[PDB]
Amino acid sequence: ALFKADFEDGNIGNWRARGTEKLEVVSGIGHNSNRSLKTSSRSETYHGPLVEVLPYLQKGSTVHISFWAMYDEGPATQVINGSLEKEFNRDTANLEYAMFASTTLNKGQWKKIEADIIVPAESTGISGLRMYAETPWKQSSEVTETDTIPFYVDDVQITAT
Ligand SMILES: O[C@@H]1[C@@H](O)[C@H](O[C@@H]2CO[C@@H](O)[C@H](O)[C@H]2O)OC[C@H]1O
Ligand SMILES: [Ca+2]
Repeated sequence: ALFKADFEDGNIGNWRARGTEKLEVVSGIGHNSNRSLKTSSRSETYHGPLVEVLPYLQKGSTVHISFWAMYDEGPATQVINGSLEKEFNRDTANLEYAMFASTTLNKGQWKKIEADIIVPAESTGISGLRMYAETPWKQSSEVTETDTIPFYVDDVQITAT
C-alpha cells in the first residue's frame, strides 16, 4: 500500500470537508470493523470527505485507488462517486475535478468503489491531487435531499501497479 486509511485509530488525520459539511470518525459503524469516516450536514452534491494524496505518490505513475462506502438513510439506492481534485502551479483558483469511479449502493450495504488512476507528470506543474467521495454532480438549484444524504467511507487504499 502507498496509502491506507481504516480509521481504527479514531483519527481524522488529514481528511477534510470540501465546503460546509461535517466529517467525523464514528465508532460502531465500519466495513468489517468498528470505525469509519462519516460525512453529514451535506447541502451540495460535491460535499464529501477529501484527502490530499499527491505526497504519497510518484508523479507520472499509475496507481490503484479503492475505498468502501455505505449509506443508511433516504433512498433505496444511491450512486456514489470517487473523484480527484487537482491543482496545478499552486493555483487554488483554477482547480479541476475528475470522477474516477462510480457505483450504485443499496441502503445499508457496504460496497467497493475502485479504479486505476494516472498521477500527472512533474512537467504538468501538478501541485495537489486529492481523492474524495461525493454524489453525482449537479448544481445548487437542482439539489435535493436524496442527493445530500450522509454517508460513510472506510478502508481507503492506494496501491502501486
Ligand atoms: O464532480 C465534480 C464536483 O465535485 C465539482 O464541484 C466543485 C467542488 O469544489 C467546490 O469548491 C466547487 O464549488 C464545486 O463546483 O465540480 C466539478 C465536478 O466534476
Ligand atoms: Ca474501519
